[PDB]
Amino acid sequence: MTGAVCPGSFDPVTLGHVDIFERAAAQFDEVVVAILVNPAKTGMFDLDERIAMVKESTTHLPNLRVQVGHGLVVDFVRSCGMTAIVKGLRTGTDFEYELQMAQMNKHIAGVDTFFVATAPRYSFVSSSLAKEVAMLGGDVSELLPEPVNRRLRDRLN
Amino acid sequence: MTGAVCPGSFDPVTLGHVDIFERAAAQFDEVVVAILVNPAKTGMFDLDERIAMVKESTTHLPNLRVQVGHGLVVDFVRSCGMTAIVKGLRTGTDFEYELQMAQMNKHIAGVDTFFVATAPRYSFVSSSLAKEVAMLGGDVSELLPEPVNRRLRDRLN
Amino acid sequence: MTGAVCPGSFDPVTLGHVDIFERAAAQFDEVVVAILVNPAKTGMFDLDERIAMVKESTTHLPNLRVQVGHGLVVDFVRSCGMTAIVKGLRTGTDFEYELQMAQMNKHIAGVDTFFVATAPRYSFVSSSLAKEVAMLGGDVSELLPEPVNRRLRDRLN
Amino acid sequence: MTGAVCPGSFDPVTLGHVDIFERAAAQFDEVVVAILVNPAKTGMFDLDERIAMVKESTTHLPNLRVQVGHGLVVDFVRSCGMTAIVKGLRTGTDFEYELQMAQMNKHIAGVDTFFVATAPRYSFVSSSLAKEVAMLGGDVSELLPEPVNRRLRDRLN
Amino acid sequence: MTGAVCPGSFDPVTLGHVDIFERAAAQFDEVVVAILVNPAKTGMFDLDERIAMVKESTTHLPNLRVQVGHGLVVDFVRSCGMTAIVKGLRTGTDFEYELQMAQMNKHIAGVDTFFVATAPRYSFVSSSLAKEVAMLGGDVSELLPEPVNRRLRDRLN
Amino acid sequence: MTGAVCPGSFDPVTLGHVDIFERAAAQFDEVVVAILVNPAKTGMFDLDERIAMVKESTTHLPNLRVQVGHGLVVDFVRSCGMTAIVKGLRTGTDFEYELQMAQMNKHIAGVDTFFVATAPRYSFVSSSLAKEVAMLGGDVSELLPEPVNRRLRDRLN
Ligand SMILES: CC(C)(COP(=O)(O)OP(=O)(O)OC[C@H]1O[C@@H](n2cnc3c(N)ncnc32)[C@H](O)[C@@H]1O)[C@@H](O)C(=O)NCCC(=O)NCCS
Ligand SMILES: CC(C)(COP(=O)(O)OP(=O)(O)OC[C@H]1O[C@@H](n2cnc3c(N)ncnc32)[C@H](O)[C@@H]1O)[C@@H](O)C(=O)NCCC(=O)NCCS
Ligand SMILES: CC(C)(COP(=O)(O)OP(=O)(O)OC[C@H]1O[C@@H](n2cnc3c(N)ncnc32)[C@H](O)[C@@H]1O)[C@@H](O)C(=O)NCCC(=O)NCCS
Ligand SMILES: CC(C)(COP(=O)(O)OP(=O)(O)OC[C@H]1O[C@@H](n2cnc3c(N)ncnc32)[C@H](O)[C@@H]1O)[C@@H](O)C(=O)NCCC(=O)NCCS
Ligand SMILES: CC(C)(COP(=O)(O)OP(=O)(O)OC[C@H]1O[C@@H](n2cnc3c(N)ncnc32)[C@H](O)[C@@H]1O)[C@@H](O)C(=O)NCCC(=O)NCCS
Ligand SMILES: CC(C)(COP(=O)(O)OP(=O)(O)OC[C@H]1O[C@@H](n2cnc3c(N)ncnc32)[C@H](O)[C@@H]1O)[C@@H](O)C(=O)NCCC(=O)NCCS
Repeated sequence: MTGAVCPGSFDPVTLGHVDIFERAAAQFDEVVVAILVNPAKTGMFDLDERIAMVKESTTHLPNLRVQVGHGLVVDFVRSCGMTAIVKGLRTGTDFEYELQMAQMNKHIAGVDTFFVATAPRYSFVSSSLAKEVAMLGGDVSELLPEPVNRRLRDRLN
Repeated sequence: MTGAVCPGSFDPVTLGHVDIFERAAAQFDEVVVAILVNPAKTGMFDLDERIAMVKESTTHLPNLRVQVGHGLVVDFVRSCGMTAIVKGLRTGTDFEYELQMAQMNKHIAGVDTFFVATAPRYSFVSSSLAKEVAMLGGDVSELLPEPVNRRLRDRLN
Repeated sequence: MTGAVCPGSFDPVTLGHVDIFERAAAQFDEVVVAILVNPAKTGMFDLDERIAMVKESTTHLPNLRVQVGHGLVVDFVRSCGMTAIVKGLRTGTDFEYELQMAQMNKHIAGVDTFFVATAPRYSFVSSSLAKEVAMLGGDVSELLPEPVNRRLRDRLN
Repeated sequence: MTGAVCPGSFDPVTLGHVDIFERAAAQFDEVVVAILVNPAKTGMFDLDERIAMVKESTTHLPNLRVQVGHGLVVDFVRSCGMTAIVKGLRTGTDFEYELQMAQMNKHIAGVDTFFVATAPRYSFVSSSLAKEVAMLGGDVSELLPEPVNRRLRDRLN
Repeated sequence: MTGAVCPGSFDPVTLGHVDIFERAAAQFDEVVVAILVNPAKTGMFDLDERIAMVKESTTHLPNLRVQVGHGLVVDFVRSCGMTAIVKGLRTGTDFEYELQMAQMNKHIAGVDTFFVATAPRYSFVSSSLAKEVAMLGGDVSELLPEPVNRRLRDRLN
Repeated sequence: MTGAVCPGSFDPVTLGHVDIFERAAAQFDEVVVAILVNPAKTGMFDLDERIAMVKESTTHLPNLRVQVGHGLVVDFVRSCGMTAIVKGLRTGTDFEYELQMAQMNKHIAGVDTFFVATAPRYSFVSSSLAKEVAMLGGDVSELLPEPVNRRLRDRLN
């Protein structure tokens, strides 16, 4: 029973994220997408919306489930009966930041992190940039799953 | 039957490498260490020696096997009935180099690459630097498995 | 009619910025400096002041004009009848950030971005650091155009 | 008469290179592709072949010409009556290397360098990696212009 | 009378910081740890607490003293009768940020900066990450001096 | 008796190198420039020439001496009765490479490394690039000490 957790805010989930989910689901018997919500409430979509968008965008991955994460990600990972986190990397700068978190996570809980390199076509896709461009009237529909596009179009209509 | 290939020259295998092997073996049902030898013959240890050093240093990993790699790593991976490569990363510079190879490997064969961050204590360990220091009389025994230390000490004696 | 837009907050414009303007003006028939103001109002100089400082510091560039930017930079670029943005880069870290924006801008509007490497002597010059040092009593007059120096000295007097 | 030189070994030219040529040709009245050949003779294709491959792959760019470069690139640029070099960048590591060359080129001859960010889909494409994979039997035909593919297939047949 | 200033917020001081202090104290006749407090008051420990934690964690360094810093660090350095700042670096990204500050500091006051590379075992240790993990119930006691651990345990008890 | 060793090939010494020497000599009671020669004999200037160029370019630094280095730099450092190496850094990429060497040097001999950031004006200066440009007829005289310029001009005359 090999398993990985894919943690993130997913606000909203992008096609870059879905790519990572697919790639994790191909290599681990079970994948859990863990949505870690910002407490301060500064995000675009609420938690219920973020969950629905991930679920709606991952109906083709039978071995993937979606859950809200609470506390340290390592504690969530251990509560799933797993010892691996899977995350995507776009750049060397991303790597150096994630490296610190991964080494810390291994230190405190013995939980390992496996990184996958972004698909080339989604290298520039982030939730933040997608939101920024969307908020200014730009068309980012090709970078996001249709379930997200539907919701985005409803907010600007 | 989840499985990963850990490719490299391993000339010689270091404790950084063994760390990666252990971490891969913890998350995949099967791990294959693939030794890719330089054709030009520029290395310190011959292929037979490199194989023995890896085998001798991995007797504690029952689900790991060691094999000589030939051709494209993706072809070797596919010949193992696998679709994943696992490699370690120390720095952002490493990442940008490996990113290119990973995206190329995915393009040509659909084989994915999972990276793990170096253990902090082995961040500066490479086969090349270990060899360079050893060749100049420095003591690198704490950075290498005893099976490698034994062989290194025999070459300088 | 080759043309480029040089976008930024320019708060205030520095000699690093003016260097980029000069270099853009040398290679494109027309250059438009686009001042994109922060809506939240968190900047040191107001928009009118920023415009005046850029204009006053660029009187030697006949093919350059200064305009306030609104909305997506790509929309502004297209409204100028142009398809190129020109920006300066100081470091690899800068590059990886700007790379994302450039690829996004190309995706959404087909607008390209041309980067120029900082002049060595201005490599450490940013508006932010200049302001931080100025606010603490440091002398940054050699890093800024005289029109900016005049205004800075008036705020601290 | 705005103009840029796009220098490189182009051994062979890739679709990443052609992308840069197209993007340069869109912004400058004239583009000159300068093929700088390695004297030591270590390349895959000879100079005549490299020229033909670039020419054959750029028949859609009326304002682009192809020439063999000799000496310092800045001297070649000046001999074209130009003051700009255009090059592509894939990563921050690329940038830091090219930054040194650009600042040196500006110092010695006042020739400026404009960089463009790689198209996402060609981020992992290099002549070197394409050749390495091709030499090992991998299929890189989707990364190279047909005129290059034709010649590559003839060498391995 | 060679001397260096080691500036920072030290909120709280970590074993990574203490490592730097020890290494500076080994090479300079005098070391001054300068605590620069955030005016906005956003930190975990107050200034008095930060001073005490540094002092309590450095009782083994006879040539080190601890002082609160005010204004530009270069002005503080000069007020100590010194011309050197010493700081630790973990990553290339850290370096590019610190490089800007160091060049600025040299420009405005002729004060130089000497960097030391992190000890491998503390590469992932930062005050910020330690605090974040501590706030979520994680155990970071092995990354911090006992005087800090005592105070941390008192806040969560 | 604080002291540092500044190791390198210095082939030839540049104004960037001399800048580092001056900055080291300002902070340490004694500085030793250690010339480590390539055994394979691939350099431009012989060892005697490199020594003379460094000596001739450092007559203004009374506390600096020049010596040929043999073996591991850490062994040379210890033979000087010192425990510090001083080196310059230009970029984050430089840092990640030097970081490995510094951590290795500390591991094997307890010798520490202090890095200084390049002066902005010499950021693009390296011995290698200076030689490459010089060999092609470019003028690099403003990047090198006059004692080096004299010798360079004699080789091309
Ligand atoms: C929530 C965490 C993981 C941060 O998540 P983050 O906001 O970075 O996720 P985000 O939704 O932005 O993206 C998720 C992941 O997708 C990756 N990604 C995004 N876009 C792409 C793309 N186009 N291609 C590949 N990967 C991508 C990102 O690199 C990231 O790794 C972190 O805050 C956390 O662990 N919080 C819990 C508390 C904790 O454990 N703290 C201790 C940390 S040591
Ligand atoms: C053999 C390959 C993989 C290169 O291997 P390389 O020489 O880099 O392996 P090396 O033994 O140096 O190290 C192996 C791996 O261990 C990692 N590593 C080394 N030290 C450490 C450490 N201390 N911590 C973590 N990871 C580490 C390295 O990052 C590397 O990823 C490559 O040449 C290859 O794939 N060859 C086959 C032909 C091919 O497929 N070519 C097409 C490539 S797209
Ligand atoms: C305003 C934008 C461009 C950001 O500008 P920014 O604040 O980075 O500009 P700033 O004034 O800080 O600097 C402007 C440029 O000068 C460059 N620069 C600064 N100092 C130097 C120097 N010494 N040498 C060379 N270049 C320099 C910077 O790298 C930057 O590229 C961005 O927010 C934007 O595009 N906003 C509009 C909305 C939009 O289009 N969003 C979608 C983005 S995909
Ligand atoms: C020939 C020069 C320019 C080096 O060329 P190089 O071999 O790097 O070119 P190469 O063919 O590898 O690639 C050419 C350019 O295409 C870019 N590129 C390659 N692939 C891609 C891609 N997928 N996307 C975007 N850009 C790309 C590269 O970044 C490079 O900038 C250099 O050696 C030179 O200038 N020689 C002349 C002597 C000289 O002037 N020396 C002084 C230098 S200061
Ligand atoms: C206070 C300053 C120095 C910033 O300090 P900062 O908050 O980065 O310090 P912090 O406590 O985070 O860490 C201090 C130093 O320790 C280093 N460090 C932290 N952890 C580690 C580790 N594990 N290993 C090695 N080094 C480490 C950091 O890289 C940093 O260099 C800066 O804001 C400042 O100079 N303020 C005064 C005003 C001023 O001079 N402004 C002009 C700047 S040009
Ligand atoms: C000789 C060593 C130090 C490598 O030296 P290198 O060739 O990098 O020196 P080089 O002359 O190229 O430059 C010397 C230093 O000057 C710095 N530098 C160069 N130009 C500049 C500049 N413009 N500004 C600032 N610094 C600069 C470089 O970053 C380098 O740090 C290394 O090979 C060595 O230590 N050899 C001995 C054997 C050994 O100890 N091996 C074990 C290593 S762990």
